[PDB]
Amino acid sequence: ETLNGGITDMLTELANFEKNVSQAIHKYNAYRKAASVIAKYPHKIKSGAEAKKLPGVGTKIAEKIDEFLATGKLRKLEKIRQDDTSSSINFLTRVSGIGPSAARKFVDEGIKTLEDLRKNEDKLNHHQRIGLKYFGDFEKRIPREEMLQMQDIVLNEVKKVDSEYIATVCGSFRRGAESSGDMDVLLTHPSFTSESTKQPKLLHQVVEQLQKVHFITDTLSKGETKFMGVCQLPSKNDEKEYPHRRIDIRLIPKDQYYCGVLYFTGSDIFNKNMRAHALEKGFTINEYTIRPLGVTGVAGEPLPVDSEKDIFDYIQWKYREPKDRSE
DNA sequence: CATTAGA
DNA sequence: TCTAATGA
Ligand SMILES: [Mn+2]
Ligand code: NA
Ligand code: NA
Repeated sequence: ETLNGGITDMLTELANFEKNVSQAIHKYNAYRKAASVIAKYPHKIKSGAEAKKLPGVGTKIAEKIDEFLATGKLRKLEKIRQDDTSSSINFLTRVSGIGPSAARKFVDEGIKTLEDLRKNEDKLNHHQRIGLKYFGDFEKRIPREEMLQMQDIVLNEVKKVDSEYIATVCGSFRRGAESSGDMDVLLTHPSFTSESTKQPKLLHQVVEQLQKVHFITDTLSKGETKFMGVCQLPSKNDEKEYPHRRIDIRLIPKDQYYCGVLYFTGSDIFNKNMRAHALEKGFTINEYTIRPLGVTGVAGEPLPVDSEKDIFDYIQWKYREPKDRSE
């Protein structure tokens, strides 16, 4: 956690570089198990050899360890940090919708900067076109102060359409958080469950509404159960318009809300833990359900959940407010 | 790990 | 169809 720091640190640095710049998934994959391990290691690593004893730690890596232990640096790390091409891929990749593959291809053609990207909006597809467009607005955090106004509106419309609609805004905001990256609305409805073969309108109606009133300004991807877009709060009485925000909305088979909800509410850790706990408690929890466990190694049979609690009760735990779903 | 765009 | 990119 701190003793292993630089190590894992230079390690993750390294991996990442293989994967993105190079298309070396293996090496990339190597940097990771190793990084993953030295990570767990309970003592201050003193040299290659020592580390070398570890599984995943080969000679290639060990070797880097020493150089790094000797000089608080690495050549390759230094060379790459310098590396144009590579610096370029690291950067492009930030555009929403630009992943490595594209970032390399772009670069190959010679698009290194944001401006290059502009002069070549044509080579860019819709997603990236928007990503390029709200580049600044996307990189910025969402003040809760705004999250509340966002949530406000969303709830109102949803209800306005059909009153049956149930809608919870998840993530860190749900967990008290000061700011958030994008907004995640879970959604469901009574007429939509596990069996009852969809009703795509279910999603559509809503997006229609939000778009109607000018909340959703664009669409990244709208499909039958997952819509990814961009919203923005009505820019009041001039002088101050609001930044373009990422919003995501997902349809849920009503018979799987709470799990789904319990889940997305996190946190990444409180989840694992809870998960790690339901296990002993003879269960199974996944993004959408909770099934009692059985001794032949495994078992199924999805228990019925009516709220966040049921799941608790089941694994018999303390209902813990979202506020405290920290870990 | 599953959902969407695209070519 | 596969292959990418987001998210989780
Ligand atoms: Mn999120
Ligand atoms: Na070894
Ligand atoms: Na990106």
